[PDB]
Amino acid sequence: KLVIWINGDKGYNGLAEVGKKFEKDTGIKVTVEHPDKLEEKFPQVAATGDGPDIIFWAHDRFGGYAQSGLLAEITPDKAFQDKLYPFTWDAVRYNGKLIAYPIAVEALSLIYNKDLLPNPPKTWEEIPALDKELKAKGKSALMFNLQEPYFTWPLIAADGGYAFKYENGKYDIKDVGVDNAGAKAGLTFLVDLIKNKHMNADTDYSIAEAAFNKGETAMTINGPWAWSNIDTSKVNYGVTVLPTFKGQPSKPFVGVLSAGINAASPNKELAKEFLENYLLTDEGLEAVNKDKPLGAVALKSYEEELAKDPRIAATMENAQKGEIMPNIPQMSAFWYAVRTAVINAASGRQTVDEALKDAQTNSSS
Ligand SMILES: OC[C@H]1O[C@H](O[C@H]2[C@H](O)[C@@H](O)[C@@H](O[C@H]3[C@H](O)[C@@H](O)[C@@H](O)O[C@@H]3CO)O[C@@H]2CO)[C@H](O)[C@@H](O)[C@@H]1O
Repeated sequence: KLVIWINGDKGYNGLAEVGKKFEKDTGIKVTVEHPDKLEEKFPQVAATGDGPDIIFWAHDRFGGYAQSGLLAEITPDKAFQDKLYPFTWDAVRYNGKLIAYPIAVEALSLIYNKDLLPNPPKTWEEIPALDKELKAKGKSALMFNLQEPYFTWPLIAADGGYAFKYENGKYDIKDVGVDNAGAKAGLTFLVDLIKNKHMNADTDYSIAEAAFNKGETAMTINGPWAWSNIDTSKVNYGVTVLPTFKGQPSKPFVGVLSAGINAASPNKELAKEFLENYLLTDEGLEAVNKDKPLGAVALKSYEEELAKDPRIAATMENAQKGEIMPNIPQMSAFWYAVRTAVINAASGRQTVDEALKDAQTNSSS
């Protein structure tokens, strides 16, 4: 009776273990699913009053579901809210109402093979040279998901790109920073790495992951969820600050994996009890984190154990160098516009200037 959607890159088996712990106490079975594009499927099935009871995604998507009336306002009392970091409640704050439970805070870091690269580059600019050392050996410096703007954004933003100008605890949807000087420098650098054969326009999550995990590439760009598979692989890896660009620190967009309750769910009390009293506990999170690391968890008591982990220290350091995603409805437009921008600039279909121009138009209008 309890159906959960969570993306395929997350700890869905650990989450089902927490769902067994629930069935044990309530008699209610939990069905964890990981459909493709589920963030895209949700507004379509919830808009007809359909979908899962609970949906897990980064908080960025949630402003849009909320103002469309697809998410239940959640009702944690103040004692429960005191359990979690204040900024993680900020992330799910839409129009002044809490619209999801925050689970974990995610930032991309640089992941490097210590065997091939004992001292990883401090800069983007030294990557070309390193690539030339590695190639001679049949290996490459760096492979990461080029298809999703999330992975390329840290670089576009370094020298001054931004999504929506942040004013007073607010956001201006007419002021988009996707087509400024810093955005152009950033995307030009990425396009120049592809042009000079240091990376390939067609590299995706799976391709990049298999290459790093097999030891074919010295580095990758990835988040906490990815470290379990690296642990299984026998690559000896470090988790560090992203390269700087033009002497500036890469600025990843920071996501707070969050759990929304479908407004059409006839099981809202069950969903509440599951999220508060099973998932968001030291035991629940550890069942999930054990499956695929979550990053810096929202739950203070569990985060203090995780915080000592140097991979977590470097995750939080990249997070502090980047920006919390907006949750406003306009984010999916912003993301679709930067997706096409980067794809088209990588492939040659548009120059950097004309790609970022059209993204600016599509992000803001
Ligand atoms: O590019 C098209 C794509 O854009 C939007 O997706 C963005 C996500 O909503 C945003 O959270 C972020 O997603 C990353 C996850 O948060 C992270 O946990 C991990 O799973 O990697 C994701 C990157 O794949 O970034 C993407 C931007 O790439 C929009 O919501 C999507 O529906 C749309 O298909």
